[PDB]
Amino acid sequence: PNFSGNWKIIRSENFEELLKVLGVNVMLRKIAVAAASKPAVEIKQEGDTFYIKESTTVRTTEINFKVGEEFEEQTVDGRPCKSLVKWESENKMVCEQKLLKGEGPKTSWTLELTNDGELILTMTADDVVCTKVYVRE
Ligand SMILES: *C/C=C(C)/C=C/C1=C(C)CCCC1(C)C
Repeated sequence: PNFSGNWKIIRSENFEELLKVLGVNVMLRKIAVAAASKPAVEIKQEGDTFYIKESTTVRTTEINFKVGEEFEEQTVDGRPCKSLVKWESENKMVCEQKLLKGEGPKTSWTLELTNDGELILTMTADDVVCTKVYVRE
């Protein structure tokens, strides 16, 4: 399993609802959902080390981490968390996040590489689940 690639989105489910429970206000939400129409996701994996960049017309976000080692990452709405990724299986990693300040929805994300070359991202905020599917460009 090598998650490396330039990935383009082919389906998305429930992203706007995710942002709502994350408390993003309606104005900022409409801006976000519209932009998320044509993102680019770039991943590079070397062993257990990862870099992930996701870009829309309004914003680019970049993160790097190593599976199994704590790191810091913001929630999708910009709140700081301590995160830790583990392999759930050979083709699926799961990130658990703990907010550093205040209280808020419990957040997580997972990334899975299917045998037919799709990348599936799931993002959770409390009970809301968002799913995005990408293929290589
Ligand atoms: C619309 C989807 C996102 C904003 C997801 C961003 C994202 C990735 C594409 C890779 C995993 C981390 C995370 C920042 C959630």
